[PDB]
Amino acid sequence: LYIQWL
Amino acid sequence: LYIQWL
Repeated sequence: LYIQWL
Repeated sequence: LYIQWL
């Protein structure tokens, strides 16, 4: 699982 | 920007 809010 | 990989 990978989540990124950049 | 938003990246999501379940």
